[PDB]
Amino acid sequence: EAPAAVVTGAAKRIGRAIAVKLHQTGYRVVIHYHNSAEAAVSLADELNKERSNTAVVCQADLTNSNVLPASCEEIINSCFRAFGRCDVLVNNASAFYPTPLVQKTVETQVAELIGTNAIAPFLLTMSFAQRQTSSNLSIVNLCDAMVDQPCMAFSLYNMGKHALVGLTQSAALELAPYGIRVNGVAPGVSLLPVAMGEEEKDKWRRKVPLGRREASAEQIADAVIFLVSGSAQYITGSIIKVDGGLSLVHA
Amino acid sequence: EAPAAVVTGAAKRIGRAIAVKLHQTGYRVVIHYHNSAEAAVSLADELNKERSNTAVVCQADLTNSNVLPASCEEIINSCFRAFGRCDVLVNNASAFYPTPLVQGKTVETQVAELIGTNAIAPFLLTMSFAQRQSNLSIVNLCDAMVDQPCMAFSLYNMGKHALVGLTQSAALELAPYGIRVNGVAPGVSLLPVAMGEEEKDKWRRKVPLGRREASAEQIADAVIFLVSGSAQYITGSIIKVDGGLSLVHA
Amino acid sequence: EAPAAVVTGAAKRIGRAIAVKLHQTGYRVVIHYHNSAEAAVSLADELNKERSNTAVVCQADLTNSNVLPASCEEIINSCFRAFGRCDVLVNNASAFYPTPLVQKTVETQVAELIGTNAIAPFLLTMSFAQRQSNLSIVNLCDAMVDQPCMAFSLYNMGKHALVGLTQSAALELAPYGIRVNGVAPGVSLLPVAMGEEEKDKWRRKVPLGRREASAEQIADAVIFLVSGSAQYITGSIIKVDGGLSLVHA
Amino acid sequence: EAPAAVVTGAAKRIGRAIAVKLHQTGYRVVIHYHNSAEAAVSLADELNKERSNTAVVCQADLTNSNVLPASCEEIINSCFRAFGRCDVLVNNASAFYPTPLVKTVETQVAELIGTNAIAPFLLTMSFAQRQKTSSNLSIVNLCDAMVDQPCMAFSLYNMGKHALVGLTQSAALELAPYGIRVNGVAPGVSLLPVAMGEEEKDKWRRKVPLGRREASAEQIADAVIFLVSGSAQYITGSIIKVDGGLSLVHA
Ligand SMILES: NC(=O)C1=CN([C@@H]2O[C@H](COP(=O)(O)OP(=O)(O)OC[C@H]3O[C@@H](n4cnc5c(N)ncnc54)[C@H](OP(=O)(O)O)[C@@H]3O)[C@@H](O)[C@H]2O)C=CC1
Ligand SMILES: NC(=O)C1=CN([C@@H]2O[C@H](COP(=O)(O)OP(=O)(O)OC[C@H]3O[C@@H](n4cnc5c(N)ncnc54)[C@H](OP(=O)(O)O)[C@@H]3O)[C@@H](O)[C@H]2O)C=CC1
Ligand SMILES: NC(=O)C1=CN([C@@H]2O[C@H](COP(=O)(O)OP(=O)(O)OC[C@H]3O[C@@H](n4cnc5c(N)ncnc54)[C@H](OP(=O)(O)O)[C@@H]3O)[C@@H](O)[C@H]2O)C=CC1
Ligand SMILES: NC(=O)C1=CN([C@@H]2O[C@H](COP(=O)(O)OP(=O)(O)OC[C@H]3O[C@@H](n4cnc5c(N)ncnc54)[C@H](OP(=O)(O)O)[C@@H]3O)[C@@H](O)[C@H]2O)C=CC1
Ligand SMILES: Nc1cc(N)nc(N)n1
Ligand SMILES: Nc1cc(N)nc(N)n1
Ligand SMILES: Nc1cc(N)nc(N)n1
Ligand SMILES: Nc1cc(N)nc(N)n1
Repeated sequence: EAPAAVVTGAAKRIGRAIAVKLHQTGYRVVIHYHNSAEAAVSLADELNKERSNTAVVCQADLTNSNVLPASCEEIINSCFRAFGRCDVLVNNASAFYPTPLVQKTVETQVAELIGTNAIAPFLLTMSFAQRQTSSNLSIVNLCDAMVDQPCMAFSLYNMGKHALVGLTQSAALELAPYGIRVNGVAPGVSLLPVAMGEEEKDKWRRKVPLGRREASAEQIADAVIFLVSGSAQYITGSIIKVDGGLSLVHA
Repeated sequence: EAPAAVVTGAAKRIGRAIAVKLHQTGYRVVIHYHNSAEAAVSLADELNKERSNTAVVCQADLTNSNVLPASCEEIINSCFRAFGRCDVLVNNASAFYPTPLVQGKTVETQVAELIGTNAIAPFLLTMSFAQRQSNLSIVNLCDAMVDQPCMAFSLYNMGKHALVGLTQSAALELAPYGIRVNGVAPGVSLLPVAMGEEEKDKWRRKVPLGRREASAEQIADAVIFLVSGSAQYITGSIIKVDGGLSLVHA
Repeated sequence: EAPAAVVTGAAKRIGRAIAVKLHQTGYRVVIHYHNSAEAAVSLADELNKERSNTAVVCQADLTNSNVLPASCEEIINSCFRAFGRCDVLVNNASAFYPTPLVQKTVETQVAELIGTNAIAPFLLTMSFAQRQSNLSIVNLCDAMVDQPCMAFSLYNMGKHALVGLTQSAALELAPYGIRVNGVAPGVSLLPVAMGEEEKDKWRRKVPLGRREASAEQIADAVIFLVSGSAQYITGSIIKVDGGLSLVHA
Repeated sequence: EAPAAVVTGAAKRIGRAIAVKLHQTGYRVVIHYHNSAEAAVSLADELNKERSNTAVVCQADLTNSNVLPASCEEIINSCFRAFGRCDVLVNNASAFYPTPLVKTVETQVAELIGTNAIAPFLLTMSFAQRQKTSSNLSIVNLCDAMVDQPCMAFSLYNMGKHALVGLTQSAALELAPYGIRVNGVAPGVSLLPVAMGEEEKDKWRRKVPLGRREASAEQIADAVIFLVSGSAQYITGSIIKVDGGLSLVHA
């Protein structure tokens, strides 16, 4: 049978491009969403028109809470229910906003920023592993090429992305005996935030050495496709920067 | 007037050595503790006998919860109540235990303890310290092995990576206030009290520089340097104090 | 119409596997070699049998010396002479042996370990850029660069210098459309001279599979980085190490 | 009996400040110099006025060449002949100028890779060969906090400074059994060229989060003094950034 993948935050932007490219590669896909039901279903409709019964949607809030472990177990379960297997987990869903150190409650911001970017990937990783040859099992975490030169006033976001690097490495070591590889893709500037102004976006584009433009979502997805492929069978614990050289540029 | 410091998890082991060395350098200290009340009170008594009214204790659970922000605000308030200022914060308190990915505490309690103590509480204490504000600095106790982690310690490792992120992000953001933010990263220092001697010696034998763990004082010496005037231009730096351990391959 | 690639130290082992996989991908290839003339000519014969006029050999010593720039210029020139273009450079050739700090001359060790692993890549990069679509350079790095083998100081210095070159050249050549990336093996093909017991010792250290990477696994990462699927990637070093660099002492 | 230190490139700027602070700490010093003989002698005379017979000069070109190993052996020998011991080596001397990818290039290699990396390596060999519980032996290499966000067109300089990181780590591992520690100090923006226009200096100063100014040579020297002290006796293989946060600043 075809392998199956879960992509979190898959209704739009980078997660959608990842789901599309996995599907084009021959995967059946679980399209996870929180608020974007109409977009999730629109994508599933598009993929199922290409190949019947090869895409399902799955709703969950990935904010940390007392119920997050059960939510994460249910996302993994949805893949096994639809497809009978779950070969690939892509932890793409992410909250992103500033949290100044000097003046939503701060503890809500913790639950969102550290929940979506680190704790939910951790719980999904546990559930994915618990449910596990010619198999090619792997997890890809969407990281951030600027983790070591962070945006001003983004402490909690940066802490969450750092925690995700730690998860990538710890899980790669711990799951290697099961043949599960765990890797990351770290975009620099890709699709800019919808809310961001045009002038601010051009400011970011101009800093990129390679072509003075942001990565398309498809360019990010290309690195994910490589890491889940048979061409990456010895690669685990690696984080591939896809940033056009941005992280190499000094202040 | 003498400067004052908050040290978290200061009743025993490395946090006590830090509080003692700060005290010996001339600081007044807040000795934070969670469960180790007798040890905390014993240390404050020793320091106060050395120079009166130079040490207080402050109790707090640093597990993450909706009241953790108020707890962290209260630890910093305790320093200002006792001493009228707060010059230095050392984020030392830490939970440390395995959380295997494949199979008493629920996973959400493990998250609240391992990520709370190692990362969120340092973050909220950093916010409270900065909000209340000369040689001001914060020192975070990091881990030199963050990129070659112990098997089955994923949540602990996530929390220490988050602490690196806080160290860098806060150094950038608080530099305009003249608050420096740095880290000290031990390799093997005081082994866990529950560990048997044979298992302790396994760890000792790994260390290139002398095949022994760091003393608590050796860790404290790096903290003392980073809060001193000899580190006035240093911010966002994490000093490994690991005897070469992190350079040793498999 | 076919693009062309230079691979250094391409007669045997990982460089051979990279030359073969590039050729299978559609590249014309310059097979650089130093001493392995028979193996180099054998490979070119094999590739030319598959598609005529798609492989040549090029001999050069990559030890540092005052004529190394000319030698590196000549390797790049050989690609233009044979194929009229040079799209890809793979810096694979490398000397590897211990240089203990406490007791060939040391100056020869420096010329060989720093020359092959760092200075020749730099001069090849210069000549590649000066002579100039999907242009790219791939440097073979070492995943163990921050947990070095005991008594391999000069080797480790050369591989750290190569990381520096990868990043510096990525920045400097980005405006010309040339991407510069690295692939960092952990343990791949073990040295021919190493005993079976030591080989097994290294294999047992690797989390993912308890075995070394095949040369083909390393080549597969090189293929990705030169491909259209990596056209926004520059300055990146991909570890291909089965988790080895994550394992504590 | 007083310990002794070799400082390379000690006639001016950072190396001068290191030599002065070591002398103030109680060390006898070898002031290595290449071209600045007048300044090296002037420093030796100042230090000897403070305490007789505590400073000597040693001239050597640290460009790589057939004779560089002999030169580096001589520098260490000079400390033993003057003072009967050599406790500390500070590899401070450094060439710094652009080498665009698009003086012969082999001269540039000899100067940039020889000063910044090969001479430190040969000095390290000579230091260790001479030592083959009051003792506190250590080497401090002057590294660069911006090594992973390099200046445009400085490839050979950056390669040399990355090689020096490798030396620091490799030598820490290998010399640990002899009780020799090996560490680094990595400045960001420190003493700028006096001839550099103040407009350009200000461009660099405004980049630095902590104080919007460059480090003094004394601030760099303070980190060296810590690393060679009794307070750093478990520290080996560590590189301390002294950069005011500059390396954390994104493009
Ligand atoms: N875009 C860029 O430039 C960069 C991206 N990255 C990383 O790449 C990945 C994708 O980035 P991008 O496409 O911009 O991401 P977005 O900011 O567009 O967020 C992706 C999705 O995450 C989901 N999400 C947000 N909060 C929650 C929550 N509480 N519960 C569940 N799902 C949630 C949302 O799904 P829904 O819409 O269904 O509510 C959202 O559509 C992320 O991990 C990001 O950090 C890293 C660096 C730069
Ligand atoms: N020891 C070592 O070898 C290493 C240490 N480090 C780091 O150095 C620092 C000191 O290490 P060490 O002395 O071994 O630390 P310990 O494990 O001894 O813990 C220090 C203190 O943390 C406090 N703590 C634990 N959980 C909580 C909580 N929920 N709320 C509040 N306080 C809490 C405890 O206070 P109480 O006793 O009052 O309950 C404890 O005494 C830590 O950050 C550690 O991660 C890093 C690498 C190795
Ligand atoms: N094998 C492994 O486990 C690992 C490999 N790597 C890196 O991967 C790359 C390939 O590794 P591997 O295949 O083992 O390499 P080898 O050790 O097999 O060397 C590759 C080739 O380099 C050439 N070479 C050596 N010295 C010189 C010189 N003075 N002038 C010119 N060429 C020279 C030789 O060519 P000839 O035979 O023609 O004389 C040799 O065949 C290297 O850069 C290596 O550092 C990194 C980590 C681990
Ligand atoms: N200044 C800064 O902002 C920064 C400095 N650093 C590092 O800190 C250290 C000190 O910096 P700084 O004081 O500015 O250094 P300088 O550029 O002033 O150079 C120091 C000395 O190196 C010596 N030197 C140069 N070339 C040779 C050679 N061929 N042979 C022997 N000695 C030579 C020269 O000695 P002489 O005058 O006797 O000929 C020179 O005075 C260096 O390693 C530097 O890379 C790192 C980052 C930034
Ligand atoms: N770094 C980013 C950017 C962005 N636009 N969205 C997320 N979730 N993370
Ligand atoms: N890394 C460690 C070791 C230890 N013994 N305790 C804590 N909190 N952290
Ligand atoms: N050149 C080489 C050969 C080899 N066998 N291993 C390494 N790291 N490099
Ligand atoms: N990084 C630098 C700056 C500078 N002025 N001199 C040297 N040798 N290195």
